[PDB]
Order: sequence, then C-alpha cells, then structure tokens
Amino acid sequence: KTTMDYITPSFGKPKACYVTLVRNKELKGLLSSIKYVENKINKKFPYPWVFLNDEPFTEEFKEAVTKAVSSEVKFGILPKEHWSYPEWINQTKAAEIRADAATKYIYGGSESYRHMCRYQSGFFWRHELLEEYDWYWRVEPDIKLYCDINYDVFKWMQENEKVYGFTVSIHEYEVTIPTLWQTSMDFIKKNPEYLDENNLMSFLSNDNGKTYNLCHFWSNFEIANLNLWRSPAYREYFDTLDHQGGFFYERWGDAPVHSIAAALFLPKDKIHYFSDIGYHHPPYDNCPLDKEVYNSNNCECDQGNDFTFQGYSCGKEYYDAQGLVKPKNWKKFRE
Amino acid sequence: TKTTMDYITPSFKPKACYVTLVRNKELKGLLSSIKYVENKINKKFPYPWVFLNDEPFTEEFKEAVTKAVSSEVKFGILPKEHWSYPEWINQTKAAEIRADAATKYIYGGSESYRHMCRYQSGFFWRHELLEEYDWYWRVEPDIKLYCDINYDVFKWMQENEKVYGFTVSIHEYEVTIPTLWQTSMDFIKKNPEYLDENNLMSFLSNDNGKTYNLCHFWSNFEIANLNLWRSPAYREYFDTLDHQGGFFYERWGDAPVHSIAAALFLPKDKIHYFSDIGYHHPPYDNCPLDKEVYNSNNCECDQGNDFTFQGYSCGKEYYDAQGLVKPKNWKKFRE
Ligand SMILES: *[C@@H]1O[C@H](CO)[C@@H](O[C@H]2O[C@H](CO)[C@@H](O[C@@H]3O[C@H](CO[C@H]4O[C@H](CO[C@H]5O[C@H](CO)[C@@H](O)[C@H](O)[C@@H]5O)[C@@H](O)[C@H](O[C@H]5O[C@H](CO)[C@@H](O)[C@H](O)[C@@H]5O)[C@@H]4O)[C@@H](O)[C@H](O[C@H]4O[C@H](CO)[C@@H](O)[C@H](O)[C@@H]4O[C@H]4O[C@H](CO)[C@@H](O)[C@H](O)[C@@H]4O)[C@@H]3O)[C@H](O)[C@H]2NC(C)=O)[C@H](O)[C@H]1NC(C)=O
Ligand SMILES: *[C@@H]1O[C@H](CO)[C@@H](O[C@H]2O[C@H](CO)[C@@H](O)[C@H](O)[C@H]2NC(C)=O)[C@H](O)[C@H]1NC(C)=O
Ligand SMILES: Nc1nc2c(ncn2[C@@H]2O[C@H](COP(=O)(O)OP(=O)(O)O)[C@@H](O)[C@H]2O)c(=O)[nH]1
Ligand SMILES: Nc1nc2c(ncn2[C@@H]2O[C@H](COP(=O)(O)OP(=O)(O)O)[C@@H](O)[C@H]2O)c(=O)[nH]1
Ligand SMILES: [Cl-]
Ligand SMILES: [Cl-]
Ligand SMILES: [Cl-]
Ligand SMILES: [Cl-]
Ligand SMILES: [Mn+2]
Ligand SMILES: [Mn+2]
Repeated sequence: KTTMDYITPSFGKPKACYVTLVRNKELKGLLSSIKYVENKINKKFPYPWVFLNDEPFTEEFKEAVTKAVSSEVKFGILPKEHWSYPEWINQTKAAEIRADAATKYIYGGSESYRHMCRYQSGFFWRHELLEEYDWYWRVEPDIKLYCDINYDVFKWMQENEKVYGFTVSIHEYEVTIPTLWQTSMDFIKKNPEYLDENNLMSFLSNDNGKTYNLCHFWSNFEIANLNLWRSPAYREYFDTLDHQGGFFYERWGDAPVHSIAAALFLPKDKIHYFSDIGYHHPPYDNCPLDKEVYNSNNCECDQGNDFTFQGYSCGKEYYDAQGLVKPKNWKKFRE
Repeated sequence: TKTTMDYITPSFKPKACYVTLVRNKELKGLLSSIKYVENKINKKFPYPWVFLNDEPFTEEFKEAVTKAVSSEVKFGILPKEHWSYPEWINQTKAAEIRADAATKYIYGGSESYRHMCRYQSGFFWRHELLEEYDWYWRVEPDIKLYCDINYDVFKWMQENEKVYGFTVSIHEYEVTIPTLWQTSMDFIKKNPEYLDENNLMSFLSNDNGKTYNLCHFWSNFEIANLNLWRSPAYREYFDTLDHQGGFFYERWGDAPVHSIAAALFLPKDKIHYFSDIGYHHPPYDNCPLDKEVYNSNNCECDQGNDFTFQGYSCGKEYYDAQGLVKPKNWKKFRE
C-alpha cells in the first residue's frame, strides 16, 4: 500500500477548509486577507474556515473574524505538544544559535518563528479541527487575491486527481537549511520505497539528487490533500527531521520541507501550479500572464511584476521539470 | 574650508517634491501608492510630485496618474548617460557575473536592476526636474501609508534642521556588496575632512569602522535634503564607487550607498527616524508604537508586526547610535 494508495480514495462535494495559523496582534492584516478571499471566491463557493493560534484568541479577534467571514468559521488552540521543545533538543544550544543568528538572517533570532515552522511541517494537518477534511487551503494575513476565481478549486483538484497546489516558488536561503538536504537524502536511501519512480527530483536538483538547488514552493499559499501529510511516507520523513534537530539548530522552514516531500514522494503529475490565481504575499506576486485569464477574471495585479519567471524564483525550474510550455515572453522577467 | 554642512544650512513653504522612478507596467501598484499619499497627507499639505522613467511614460499612464494626484504632477524621462554602462565597465565580465548570480540572490541576474541602483545612488538628485527643490520624498509603487500625517513634513525638516529622514532599516545581504565597505573606508582614509567628527559610524560598524555590520536605511522611503547628495563629499564618494565597479560587478544597492554617506558625512543629529509615520514596503512595516500617535493618526497597521526592533532590522542599532531611548516593549519584537 503505497503513498498514493492513501490518497486515491479521496478522489459528492469535497471535504475541505481554508486554514489559518495566526496571532491576535495581526487582526488588521487578517481582516484584509479575509476580505480578499470573500470577494474573490468564498462568496461563490463557500467552505468552512479554520483559525488556529498557539495562544487563545481574544473575544475581539473572534467577533471581528466571525463577522467578516460569510461561511462557517472555527477557532482552535493547538496542543502544547505541537508547540514546545522536544525532549531530545538541547535548549542552551538552541538559545546560542538564536543569539548568534539574530542579525544574520530573517527571523534568525526568533524563538517563536521556529516553533511555527515545525508546526506547519508536522502538526497543523492533524489538529483536531482538520480531521474531517481531505483538503485545505492555507491563508495568511496581509495577503492579496488579485483576481476573481470562478470555479471551486477543491472540486477541481478532486476531479483532476491533483495532490499539491501552489502559486509562488523560490530559492531558499541556504544558511537557513545547511543540513536539510543531507538529512532528506539519507531518509530516502534508507526508505527507497518512498521515492516515487516518477518524482519531481529535477525541480529540487540539477545534479540528479547529489545536491539541492534550494528550490521550493511558497507555503503561505497551499491548496493540497491532507492525505499526503498523513501518509506513512510523510509522517516518517517529518519524524526524521524532528529528531535531527534542524528546526531548532538551524531555521528549517515548513516550505522547503513540504516541497521536498511533495516532489519526492509523489508522481510529479500530482503537483499543480495555479497559473490562473492572482496572489500576493509580501514581497512577491503570482500574476496571470495569460491575457484571456487575466482579463476575464478582472485581475488587479501588474503582470509586469509577476515573480514566476524571475531568476530568484523557481518557476523556470518547475516548468522544465514538468515539461510545461513556458509563456512566450517568459525571458523578459530575467532582464 | 567650506564643509559639507555649509552646503546645506542655507536651506534651513520649503521647495520640496515627492519623487518616483517607475515603470509603465507598474501602473496599478503606482496608483495604489498614490491613493495612500493623497489620503494621508497630500490633500492636506500639497506638494508637487515628480515621476521619472528610463523609458517614455505611456499616455494611459500619465492620464491615470495626472487624475489621481491632487497637486501638480511632472513627468520626466532620464538622460541616457544616467542609465547605461559607463565606458570603463567590462560588459562581458558583467554579463557573466549576472548569469552566474541569476539564481543566487534577489535580482542577481537582472541588468535593469543594477542601472536602477546606480541611478538612485548618483543621478536622481541631478534630474532637471529636481533642480529647483531642496527636499524630496521618495515614493514607490505598492506602498502603504498606514496613518494620517497631520503636519507638513518638509516644513518640519526645515524648521528642525534635519537632513535625512527614514522609516525602515535592515541588514544588507553581504553577497551583494562584498567590497563596498572596503571601498568606502579607503575613500575616508584619503578624505578625512569629509568624515564628520560627530557622525553615526556606530550604526554601520560594531568595531569603529574595521568592518561593516551591514546596517542601512531602506531607500524606498526617504525624506531628505537634496543638497546632501549635491555636496562635494557625496559627489566624490559616488564617483569613487562608480569607478570601483560594484554597481555592475557586484549588486550595490542605493540604500547602502545613501546610508554609508549619511552616517559618515553628517553630524548625527542631522539624521531622523520617523517613528510616527506608518509605512509598508513589501515585506516590512514601520508601525507607530506610541499609543497616542497610533490612535490620533488613525493608524491601520498591526503594531505587532512593526519591523523596527526585529533582529534583522537595524532599529536597535539606530537607537543606540543616536542615544534614543528604545520603547519599553522593544524586546518583544525579538521573540
Ligand atoms: C548543549 O549545548 C551547549 C551549547 O553548545 C553545550 O555546551 C558546551 O559545549 C561545548 C562542549 O564542551 C563547550 O565547548 C568548549 O568551549 C570552550 C570555550 O568556552 C567559552 O567560550 C564559549 C564560546 O563563546 C563563543 O560563543 C558565545 C555564544 O555563542 C559568545 O557569547 C562568545 O562571544 C563566543 O563567540 C562560551 O559559550 C563559553 O561560555 C560559558 O562559560 C563562560 C565562562 O565561564 C560563562 O560566562 C558563560 O555564561 C558560559 O557558561 C565560554 O566562555 C573551549 O575552550 C573548548 O575548547 C577546548 O576543548 C575542546 C574539547 O574537545 C577542544 O577540542 C578544543 O581544541 C579546546 O582545547 C584546547 O584547550 C584545552 C584547555 O586546556 C587544552 O587541553 C587542549 O589541548 C586545547 O589546547 C570547547 O570548545 C562549550 O563551552 C559549552 N557551552 C556552554 C554554554 O556550556 C552542551 O555540551 C550541550 N549539552 C549536551 C548534553 O550535549
Ligand atoms: C573583460 O571580461 C572578459 C570576460 O571575463 C575577460 O575575458 C577573459 O577572461 C579570462 C582572462 O582573465 C580568460 O578566460 C580569457 O582571457 C577571457 N575569457 C573569455 C574567453 O571571455 C576579459 O579579459 C576582460 N577584459 C578586460 C577589459 O580586462
Ligand atoms: N499563532 C501563531 N501564528 C504565528 C506565529 N508566528 C507566525 N504565525 C503565523 O504563521 C504564518 C507565517 O508567519 P509569518 O510571520 O507571516 O511568516 P513569513 O511568511 O515567513 O514572513 C502567518 O499565518 C502567521 O500569522 C506565532 O508565534 N503564533
Ligand atoms: N523606470 C524604471 N523604474 C524602475 C526600474 N526598476 C526599478 N524601478 C523603480 O525603482 C524603484 C525600486 O524598484 P523595485 O523593483 O521596487 O525594487 P525593490 O524595492 O528592491 O524590490 C521602484 O520605484 C521602481 O518602480 C526600471 O527598470 N525602470
Ligand atoms: Cl518548551
Ligand atoms: Cl528578524
Ligand atoms: Cl548601455
Ligand atoms: Cl531575481
Ligand atoms: Mn507571511
Ligand atoms: Mn520596491
């Protein structure tokens, strides 16, 4: 029973939800995101919205969010076990790494940020509020949906048998994940059955797996099948990363973690790029380059700032790996 | 002889303007920024707005922009000598540098980006349209002004004799400026008279100038006195950088360039941090931390996402160098 075997069953309305991990003090930026989701798709195809916080939500936060969302909303606090140091982690060591990296890279000195990355990597998908669902669409605060979305995306994913959907890709700052690749490759050598014969390795590596090109999918935007994270393959991959310690001794983000897994554990035709969904998560945009799609969906983004084909993005690498025909003027973005 | 400050004191309604370098394809983001500036300050304290482009602006662009700005607007094209490779730059060497750095750092492979950095560093303050002014306020597309601004800021700079005003500070990616610091220190070594005896070196260095801590002020937001860039010290400095080659052989940004000059050539009390102006330039915010200021000006940002005192920001370094007392809750931003 392979990884896909755990996913194909979920292939009449799909069981799905939007999911948001957020802080009380980010209310204004969250309300702005909700307004975008509501006007661009949620009024048309309603799905419940799950809100998660490592601390309890204030009544002010809940009242404002409940009022702003038109479909059903659910608020949850996450378990102490999913947001706290594991017994095998040396906290004094973790504290020194933080202090030393405070000014070295973004969130380098942040204690809470690392707990968040670990949370998004191995726990959000098994929070009690997501168990009844098969699909989720992650939404962060201060986001923009630049265009109308006129079809149910979960329905679409379900009918087309897609597992992982994304919009923005990029090269990770390596100082942030020094030993992530080595750790992941050792896992695969130990568990060859988990490496799909038709995987997307070429997106992650230019040398047949020897080294990592640092490419990954942005995690702030994800529309995916929860059964992937719930598979033995992913569960065992996360546990290996957890025990190695990178989430705390380095600054492993959930994005490169979700990406390496999706790209290695699945037949590559299970991964999908929503070239049609206009989106912004500071500081980058995914703006539809197809004029018909851009105009029919009343996109509000400047096509000229689409990040997809810019050098530091991994859109080119993704297109070549999938054998997708890149848009006519894709090279302009490398100027 | 005549010092750097001798060139500025005379300018102490002031002759001022907003100034925007921008592309035709960034129209929607530009109009967005304009609406913010209009609503938060320009309709109350009108000042002329200058727009610049290395290419001619389209009629669609000028029409939309002319209508959106309530004060007088001026459109200008850049002299080609302020946006092209100087005769001493080896273009093949530069092309190779770009091709290699394409996927290494943001804008690594971009040719236009480097000309933009050189433009903001040594020429925007020489454009014909800025000749009649003593002050400028730089504004970029996709910006937000979170709060109302209830005083004329140029007037305030003049009356308070300030030269350089900013909102966000951050650590530069060293990979883009490997030899910038060394080039700058040699300049000072040969021109000790341009080093103000009461400067802000401590913001840039933790070891009395031996090395650069990489701190700089974000140039997308600047309210400054043009006469600073017009002074002999800055002209000579820019010329030194221009001949060293870094704008094209590395990826020198104008922000670090403007910052090293301001922090070394001026008495430190001439640099000013606008703790009261709410601002966002993807992906960081400057959000008024003072309650009365935040409320009185109806700020729209989440105080909890203020970047100022985050580790990777240089607000801490800035306050300590100026001797400004940091707000009580500054450490929370380091969690
Ligand atoms: C959990 O993680 C913990 C954190 O890593 C870890 O703690 C210990 O880790 C190792 C294990 O032994 C220790 O490493 C030794 O460090 C000695 C130097 O100690 C001093 O310097 C430390 C580093 O300072 C740097 O980093 C700081 C923060 O990052 C920074 O602030 C500072 O500016 C600087 O950049 C520093 O951390 C120490 O602080 C502690 O002590 C202070 C003074 O008492 C105190 O004020 C402070 O509060 C802390 O409590 C120290 O200041 C090295 O000298 C030593 O190296 C020698 O020994 C090794 C052993 O193999 C040799 O390989 C090496 O070559 C050296 O040997 C030469 O010298 C000996 C001397 O005779 C000679 O015999 C030999 O021939 C050689 O010539 C070694 O590197 C580390 O100090 C510990 N850290 C702390 C904070 O406790 C725990 O082990 C982890 N727990 C578990 C269960 O694994
Ligand atoms: C301008 O840059 C080019 C591109 O790097 C230089 O080309 C040479 O670079 C190496 C010499 O240092 C060698 O690989 C070759 O001599 C040559 N490379 C090729 C084939 O392009 C060139 O020397 C530079 N010219 C100047 C102005 O010094
Ligand atoms: N509850 C909670 N959510 C957090 C915390 N840190 C980050 N988040 C959320 O996790 C997501 C990613 O955080 P963000 O700060 O946007 O990280 P970035 O995208 O890397 O800049 C956002 O939805 C945040 O609101 C935290 O400490 N607690
Ligand atoms: N006219 C013109 N403006 C440019 C060009 N590249 C950047 N700019 C402007 O320079 C400023 C900084 O550019 P931006 O792309 O936002 O750079 P970033 O802030 O580093 O992400 C903005 O005002 C842009 O509109 C260019 O090629 N031509
Ligand atoms: Cl803990
Ligand atoms: Cl940070
Ligand atoms: Cl040229
Ligand atoms: Cl880029
Ligand atoms: Mn985010
Ligand atoms: Mn910008």
